[PDB]
Amino acid sequence: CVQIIGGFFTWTPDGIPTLSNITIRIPRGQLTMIVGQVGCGKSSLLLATLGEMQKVSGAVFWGPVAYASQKPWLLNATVEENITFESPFNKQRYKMVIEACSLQPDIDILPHGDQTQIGERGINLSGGQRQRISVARALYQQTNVVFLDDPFSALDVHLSDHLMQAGILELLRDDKRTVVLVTHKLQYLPHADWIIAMKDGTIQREGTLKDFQRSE
Ligand SMILES: Nc1ncnc2c1ncn2[C@@H]1O[C@H](COP(=O)(O)OP(=O)(O)OP(O)(O)=S)[C@@H](O)[C@H]1O
Repeated sequence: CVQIIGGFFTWTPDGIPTLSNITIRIPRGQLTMIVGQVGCGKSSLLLATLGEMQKVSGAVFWGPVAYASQKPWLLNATVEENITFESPFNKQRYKMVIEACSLQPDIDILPHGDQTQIGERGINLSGGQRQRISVARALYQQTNVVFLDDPFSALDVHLSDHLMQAGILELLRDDKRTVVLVTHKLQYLPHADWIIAMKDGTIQREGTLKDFQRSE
């Protein structure tokens, strides 16, 4: 599991801390949902568990980890190269991810069927396509922990439903992966195991759905 006791850090060598008093356990085989307002330290905490920000005074333990950032980035390469991401190409695995990410029709819509040269930063692509490709790259890798920082921001309602059902609750949950998602919706809270309520860079409530509905 991913354990954190006493989160304390900031985006400066010295200054007022935006991470303060964070203690979270993320057990294996769990869909951990993080929710909060705009500016509650959701992404900051997501990077804190990744080892990206060395905390000042605190302990954090959990290793290679897949991650899909809020802003999608690509490579000046093909789409298959983006999704495989230096991984041995598979027939059933790659096609399963392609179908489970609602990308095959949009990929066939490109001027080249596949192996299309994605432009610099993705000029010949839109935001939804880039975010879908990023989630596909995060899903295709054979790892344990998978962080997804708001992958439903540039997607439709049907696209989000299909992605969470086929990929999250039936493909990530299939292999029993530690999936930590940061989004703000309601169709995902009953599907999760641990809800994390963030406010002003601090965890206000922590526990399960029944442990949250039975508290203030
Ligand atoms: N890379 C960075 N460098 C400097 N400051 C940052 C960086 N990322 C975040 N911050 C600061 O951290 C504060 C909170 O950022 P976030 O945790 O990302 O907000 P959030 O609402 O919890 O999550 P979002 O908005 O869905 S990414 C912001 O006011 C930023 O100024």
